[PDB]
Amino acid sequence: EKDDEEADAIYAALDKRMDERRKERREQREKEE
RNA sequence: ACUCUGGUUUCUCUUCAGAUCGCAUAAAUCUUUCGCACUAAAGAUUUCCGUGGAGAGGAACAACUCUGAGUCCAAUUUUUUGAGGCCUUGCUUUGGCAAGGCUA
Repeated sequence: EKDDEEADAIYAALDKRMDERRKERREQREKEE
């Protein structure tokens, strides 16, 4: 629903914001590995 | 001994950090090693708990402590005198200079 979609968008934003802590280095190591 | 900065606290955001970033210490994955892997070691990666530095924004009271900067000597030894006057020579830039001999 509208509220549900807004909620999951917010929660996905929260999760990617948290993963932003080491996003660059983690993604670089994963690409290299 | 006179004047001008810088404050401190709190909330949020951005970046860097192999520094005991943390006077503490988890978990997962992959590889290797031997056992035969909670009762086991090594290497690497990741995620978590949560930090310091710098920068930026917000808002609460202290504003010159501190960090800075701009702002009493006459008696030997130094700055309260042994100073000035005469004579010769080389050259006179004819003002006298240089050296020596003097008198005080």
